[PDB]
Amino acid sequence: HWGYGKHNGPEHWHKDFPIAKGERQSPVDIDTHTAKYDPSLKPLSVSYDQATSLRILNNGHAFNVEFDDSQDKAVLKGGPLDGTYRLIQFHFHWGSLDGQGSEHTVDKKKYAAELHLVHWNTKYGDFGKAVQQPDGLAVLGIFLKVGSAKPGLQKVVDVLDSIKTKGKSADFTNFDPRGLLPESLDYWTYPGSLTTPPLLECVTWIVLKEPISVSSEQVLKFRKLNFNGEGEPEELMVDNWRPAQPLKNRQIKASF
Ligand SMILES: NS(=O)(=O)c1ccc(S(=O)(=O)NCc2cccs2)s1
Ligand SMILES: [Hg+2]
Ligand SMILES: [Zn+2]
Repeated sequence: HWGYGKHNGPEHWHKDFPIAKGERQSPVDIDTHTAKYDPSLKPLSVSYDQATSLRILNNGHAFNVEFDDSQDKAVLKGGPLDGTYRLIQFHFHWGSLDGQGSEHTVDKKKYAAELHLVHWNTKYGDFGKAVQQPDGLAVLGIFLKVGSAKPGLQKVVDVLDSIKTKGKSADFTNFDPRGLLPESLDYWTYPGSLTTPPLLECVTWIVLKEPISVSSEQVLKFRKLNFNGEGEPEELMVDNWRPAQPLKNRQIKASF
């Protein structure tokens, strides 16, 4: 079924998921000169103080680090949001070369990878009811550029050998997601969708202005991962990013 190759990659997704062609799809190009600075946007409140990670899993499209979301332990509030959104997981999208890999672009510039911290609106009781709502999800997106090592990222990089193929998981407790944040929390925000099937239009995107840098050896490890399951022919998990979609009647507000 879907994936990222020539035969099953994003330009075919519309045949099984018609909403691919919809009105509020992500990612988009952020044109900085056309973004509306909006001084009513409150500051973001990221409270990742009591976050509990549980495991890391290769799901055949990316690796995800899952968090215990049965209590308000790691939450996002403020900014463009109303209500509290709980952290349930984070994943990355990366490229086969350092000059591509982000999903969102800034003035058409692509970064090496993009981190998504996925949150769901607690108003709706669980993630499953939240993906049935226009304001059910908030994804915090962070660009990664190649440069110095991000020390807080190393823990994730060392375990990737344990989960090389589709379906494997490892326990991954006590990981603190605060080590992945930039100094500045300035952002752009617009309404969009998930960037992989089912491509539901449930998401308030918050894309941070400031990138974090990781070294080439760190993003290099991402590329050694596999799309295939164990014992199937190896396909390297590289280029698992969707192309920018038409913004069509949406405006990107900027907090700066
Ligand atoms: N790239 S992204 O951040 O926009 C995401 C892609 C998929 C995401 S999900 O795993 O949280 N939901 C996928 C679903 C699972 C069950 C019902 S929909 S978040
Ligand atoms: Hg929705
Ligand atoms: Zn994503």
